[PDB]
Amino acid sequence: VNIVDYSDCFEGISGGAIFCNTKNKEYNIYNKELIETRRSPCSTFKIVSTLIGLEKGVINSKESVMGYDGTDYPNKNWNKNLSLEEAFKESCVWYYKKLINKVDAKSVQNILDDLKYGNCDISEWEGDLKNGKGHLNGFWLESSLQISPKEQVQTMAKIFEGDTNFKKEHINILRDIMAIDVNDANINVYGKTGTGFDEKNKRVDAWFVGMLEREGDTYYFAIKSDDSNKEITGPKVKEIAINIIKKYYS
Ligand SMILES: *C(=O)N1C[C@H](NOS(=O)(=O)O)CC[C@H]1C(N)=O
Repeated sequence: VNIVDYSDCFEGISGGAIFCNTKNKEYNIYNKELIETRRSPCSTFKIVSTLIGLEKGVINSKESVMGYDGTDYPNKNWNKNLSLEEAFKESCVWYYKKLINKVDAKSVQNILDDLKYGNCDISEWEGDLKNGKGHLNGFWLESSLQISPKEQVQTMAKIFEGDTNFKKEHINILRDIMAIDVNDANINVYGKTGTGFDEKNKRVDAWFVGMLEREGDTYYFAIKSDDSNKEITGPKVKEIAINIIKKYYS
């Protein structure tokens, strides 16, 4: 466990980062207190909910559809019978809500327990209804489920090193749709952003979680902001993560 200083890449935004290489058990931590604090995963939960849907047969491949019903949404890409790959990349809430609501709560509880997914608290299945957004909510969106950045990395490592019971074919579908382009062919980066606002504490929950493969070694990472500036989003923290990767992990 090496404490590191990545502040220069955070451009004055408050947050922290953790990178773990499981071959040599090298844990690099910036802002240890934040890295151990549990927070709502927001859209980073799509990493796990995709695997749940695959395991239960609700979806089967990166082409799988969830039967769009014609409901009007402001994001033009949500207004179609989109595939799993497009729903993941466009963060289509209705698709992932419909997916999870086809799965019984016991099954979800047991999968989260097996993954040690933070507090594994799905008690508020419907999510944070007081925000007025009705069915666009759920337990993983600023609600009962909370996970620390360190626990995110531990979960990613267990999934993608083959240490869970999820099928290898399903893990590879996730890998496929998580891959991003960082304009550097010499590193493979995979990840997912998440964005929420913590109304109790008036701070953002802005995430980028994933992995990086660079010539033999693999690092699992979580970058997290808790800034009070509402302009700080998941996509903003992904930019910060990319800067760290290129500066320190290239
Ligand atoms: C997940 O965090 N969400 C879904 C959607 N996309 O998030 S992302 O841009 O961070 O990937 C919008 C934000 C958030 C939500 N409001 O549900």
